[PDB]
Amino acid sequence: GQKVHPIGMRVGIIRDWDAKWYAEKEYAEFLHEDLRIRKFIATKLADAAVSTIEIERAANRVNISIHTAKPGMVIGKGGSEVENLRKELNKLTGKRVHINIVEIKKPDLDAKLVGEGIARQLENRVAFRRAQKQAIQRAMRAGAKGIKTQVSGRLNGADIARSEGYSEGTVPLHTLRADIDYAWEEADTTYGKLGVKVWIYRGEI
RNA sequence: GCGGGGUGGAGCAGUCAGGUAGCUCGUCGGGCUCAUAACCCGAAGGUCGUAGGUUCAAAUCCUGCCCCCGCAACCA
RNA sequence: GACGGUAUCUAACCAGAAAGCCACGGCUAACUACGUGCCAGCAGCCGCGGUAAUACGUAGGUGGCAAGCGUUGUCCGGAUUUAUUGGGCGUAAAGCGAGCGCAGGCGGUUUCUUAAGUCUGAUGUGAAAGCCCCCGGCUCAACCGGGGAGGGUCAUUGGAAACUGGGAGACUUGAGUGCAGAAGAGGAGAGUGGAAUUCCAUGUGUAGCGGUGAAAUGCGUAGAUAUAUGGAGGAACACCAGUGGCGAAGGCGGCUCUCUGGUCUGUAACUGACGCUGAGGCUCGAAAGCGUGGGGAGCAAACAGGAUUAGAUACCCUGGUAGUCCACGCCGUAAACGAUGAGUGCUAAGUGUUGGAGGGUUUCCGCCCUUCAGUGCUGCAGCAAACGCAUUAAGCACUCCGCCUGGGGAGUACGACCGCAAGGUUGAAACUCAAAGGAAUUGACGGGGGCCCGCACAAGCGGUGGAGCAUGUGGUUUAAUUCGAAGCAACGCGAAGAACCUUACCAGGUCUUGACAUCCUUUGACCACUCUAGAGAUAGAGCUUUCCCUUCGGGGACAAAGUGACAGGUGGUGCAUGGUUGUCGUCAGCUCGUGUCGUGAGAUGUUGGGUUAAGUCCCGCAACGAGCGCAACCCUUAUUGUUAGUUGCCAUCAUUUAGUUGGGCACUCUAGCGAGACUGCCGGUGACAAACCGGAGGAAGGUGGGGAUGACGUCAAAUCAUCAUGCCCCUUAUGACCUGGGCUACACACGUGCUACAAUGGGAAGUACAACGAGUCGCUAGACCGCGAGGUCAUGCAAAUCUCUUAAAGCUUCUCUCAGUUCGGAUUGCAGGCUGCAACUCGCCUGCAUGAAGCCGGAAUCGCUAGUAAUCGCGGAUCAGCACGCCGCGGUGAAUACGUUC
RNA sequence: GGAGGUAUGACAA
Ligand SMILES: [K+]
Ligand SMILES: [K+]
Ligand SMILES: [K+]
Ligand SMILES: [K+]
Ligand SMILES: [K+]
Ligand SMILES: [K+]
Ligand SMILES: [K+]
Ligand SMILES: [K+]
Ligand SMILES: [K+]
Ligand SMILES: [K+]
Ligand SMILES: [K+]
Ligand SMILES: [K+]
Ligand SMILES: [K+]
Ligand SMILES: [K+]
Ligand SMILES: [K+]
Ligand SMILES: [K+]
Ligand SMILES: [K+]
Ligand SMILES: [K+]
Ligand SMILES: [K+]
Ligand SMILES: [K+]
Ligand SMILES: [K+]
Ligand SMILES: [K+]
Ligand SMILES: [Mg+2]
Ligand SMILES: [Mg+2]
Ligand SMILES: [Mg+2]
Ligand SMILES: [Mg+2]
Ligand SMILES: [Mg+2]
Ligand SMILES: [Mg+2]
Ligand SMILES: [Mg+2]
Ligand SMILES: [Mg+2]
Ligand SMILES: [Mg+2]
Ligand SMILES: [Mg+2]
Ligand SMILES: [Mg+2]
Ligand SMILES: [Mg+2]
Ligand SMILES: [Mg+2]
Ligand SMILES: [Mg+2]
Ligand SMILES: [Mg+2]
Ligand SMILES: [Mg+2]
Ligand SMILES: [Mg+2]
Ligand SMILES: [Mg+2]
Ligand SMILES: [Mg+2]
Ligand SMILES: [Mg+2]
Ligand SMILES: [Mg+2]
Ligand SMILES: [Mg+2]
Ligand SMILES: [Mg+2]
Ligand SMILES: [Mg+2]
Ligand SMILES: [Mg+2]
Repeated sequence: GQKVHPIGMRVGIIRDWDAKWYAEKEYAEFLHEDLRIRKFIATKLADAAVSTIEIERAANRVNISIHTAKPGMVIGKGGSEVENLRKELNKLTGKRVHINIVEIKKPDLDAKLVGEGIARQLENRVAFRRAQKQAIQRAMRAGAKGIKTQVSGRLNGADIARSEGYSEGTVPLHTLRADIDYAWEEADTTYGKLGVKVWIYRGEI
């Protein structure tokens, strides 16, 4: 049967909102501005390993914390790339945008980054078992208490879609205290979308 | 010409011996069933072939008429 | 010298004239594109082809072979698939139903002899050519030549004597006889005994009896059933009785007698291999059946009637003929079964029991030991596909016999023999299939079993099904009635808001780089607005017409036009998909690692004894651990310490109409931090455990209540219409704009709801107590007008401050008086209120008027186990307006649970 | 614990 979103289950229990601002009359406007900001960043830095976007609002200002495993690539030489990003975002939003980059130590423990890697490899027609196996190995080396991965769709162009998954360690989705990260990524192939799901259980809080 | 029959869709009662239109199957609707059958609950369907008489009253009695069925319509 | 100017040799010239066939899914070496779409077609078998075909056709490649390649035909092989080499017959095909036996096959020990078999030598022959071995010739090879070898169940002849056979003896172990014993439903014949049934006779006696799931038929007042005494006759032999006995098998059970077979144990007197098997034959052979003649109680095909059933030529009931019985004679078949031919020898044990024998005891009885022949059970070695067999082999061996060779057709057809007949014995083919089959494994299932749980049933309360209306659906209708959902798990569902928009549908009016994108574009404003026509989209005029920098060349930001790439599909496929969700179900399960077991699929763990809500825990266990689940961590609710004390609270005080004001936060309250509940403690039960029962304390006790949380998976479940997306289709149209209409239709069927049918009520008046939530052009106070819906002015509040908001049931009085009503409030007329550009299609609401069905609802069916059902309101999401739906809140507040058969 | 006797359900997927 279906399962609650692993993150949504824990938001407000041990995980916090990414959109870290408060507003009453401008709630809808700020929320949609944030969504457009997130979409724009996703398009812009697609090649960079951008995972989490934390948005804070201070009056007309907007502070944006971007976590990435390639801070140099995001920054550019002498901050050229981050500065170009700021100007484009200022045009987009209509207000001062301050950007703060964060280094994602241990990229192997980020659900979105691991899932993105598997999706990229599938697009390149790597064996799905190989992609998932090496992802699990890297995660365990990084020190995840457990990891779980799943790929669904027309695997290897088969006419009947199915789901193939692997896991290692412990991933107790029902234990609320457990710090379990999750992310869903899609790989666009010749036969259509393949869904990639990654659960990463770190040290519980 | 001799008989037998026309009563709900079908098969039948009732008719002699006037008072009250039924039985079996069927049809329609709803149930039961995963579904169908069976089963269960409701409902419809004829003014008794037809026209006249008799009667207080006719599916029932009388007369005619029309349909349907079997038989006969000629023998040395 | 026919061949013949032939072979051959020499010299000149030229890569120039000289490579196809089949195959490429697996078997099988060889792979991709199109086209195709269960069509065309391929194919030796498996099998390919249903819109993404390495299997079809073409193409490009690749593999095999090559002047050949492939197809068909036929033979051998593979085929151990006729097994001499070299198979089998318990359950896969296969042991005749059993025995008696002629011929035949085979045969115990040993002395001598013989030399038929057997072994061996010599000789003769087994032509030549051809295979094979050496050696040669053609340029090689093919081919040719020379010399050898081989090839016989060969003939003659010489040897050997182990084995088989013959001949002459000997032997006693096998076989049989004698002698002494043992048991027995062995057979045949003639008698005979008791219980019971039925019938007959006679008493008593009265209204039933009998029978089924329930009934009926039937018997009975012409006296039944019952009951008592008798009589008749038939069949079978209770207790004993026992994997007990006996028989070759079929089979044989009261008792007695007569006739009669076999078996077993001793003994070692006798014979001295006389034995085993045994085609064909012969004999015997359950039950049913057949002929002749008897007999006939009970039972009982057929048959009759009563039931059951949709039907019931059956199961059930009441009767009942043949038959069952006897004699004689046929028949000759059975799952005639241990589904296992007979004989013989050999290969651990343990333990019953039948019939014996010997011994050591024991006074006897009896106990112990040994031993033979049966008969069971358990179990090594060994065997087996496995199940299993295992001194009573399916083990190890030898002899003889019967029998099997894929399934069906078929034990059929024809023929023959036998039979009175029924039929039996013998026994094919055409044709057709790629399976049939045995054992075991995992699931699923069972009108199998055991143990359990859930508002599953039971116990209860209230409903739906009946009526009106709201609402969804089917059906029908329509220009359209947009699309999706179809048992549980579709149908107050997507839709948390269809007059317009929404809107995807229809009619009509319209447009074509397009309503919306990115890229090139240019002599830059775009818009916006006024007027005109239009239903509007739109068009036709006027109207105004751009920002940002740099050094000034321009550029960048933005329109807008031109232009082509392109856009755009709520077009299709949820049987190509991602994502999301339903569902079993919050049920306790689902699995993995290592190890071990099994030939193997698999198994174990996860099972078992307890225990739990739980695969929860404990214990035991070839299992030891682990993971996803379970539980916990989380939210809310139930008590409370403390920090805080306004916008909240008011006890202490004084004042106000007012918690008002002052004053204080004490209380409540609010919300952070904590405390608290852990079977923690006590008693009893329990395997010293888990745990279970009870107790104390406490606000709360065993998960306190509730929520969130939904394992691996299941239904090609749902969604291409949230979104995204492979492939397919449309592209001046399936795309886009506008007006109107539709989605709201209405002979009918269903689901879900609301309102009722009244007195536990209707109406009137008075009076009291909540909670969750919402609020800026929004909640709206207060006042005034209005019968009312509402309207006017106007106030506070971005809110624990103000408002929505004095909640309704409730309680107290009055009235109605059982009435289709003073119930009911549908439909309808008129008149209004709002919201909105607009209320006809088609909104909600108000007043007056009208006053529908409805008198508690068939078959059937639903929810709920406590602050629950029932009932009463209040808020909110969507939202200009519009809910009987949904989400949430509080008020009042029960009945019942014996119990798990269904 | 074991052993001999006493109503229906096209076809493919
Ligand atoms: K092939
Ligand atoms: K053989
Ligand atoms: K036999
Ligand atoms: K000889
Ligand atoms: K005897
Ligand atoms: K007879
Ligand atoms: K037998
Ligand atoms: K014995
Ligand atoms: K055949
Ligand atoms: K009702
Ligand atoms: K209803
Ligand atoms: K689906
Ligand atoms: K799906
Ligand atoms: K294992
Ligand atoms: K507190
Ligand atoms: K779509
Ligand atoms: K699509
Ligand atoms: K329906
Ligand atoms: K309703
Ligand atoms: K009253
Ligand atoms: K309207
Ligand atoms: K509203
Ligand atoms: Mg190959
Ligand atoms: Mg081909
Ligand atoms: Mg052969
Ligand atoms: Mg068999
Ligand atoms: Mg057999
Ligand atoms: Mg007989
Ligand atoms: Mg009978
Ligand atoms: Mg036979
Ligand atoms: Mg024995
Ligand atoms: Mg009940
Ligand atoms: Mg109703
Ligand atoms: Mg509902
Ligand atoms: Mg519309
Ligand atoms: Mg329109
Ligand atoms: Mg299990
Ligand atoms: Mg567990
Ligand atoms: Mg265990
Ligand atoms: Mg849990
Ligand atoms: Mg489907
Ligand atoms: Mg569908
Ligand atoms: Mg589409
Ligand atoms: Mg509708
Ligand atoms: Mg009444
Ligand atoms: Mg319950
Ligand atoms: Mg309530």
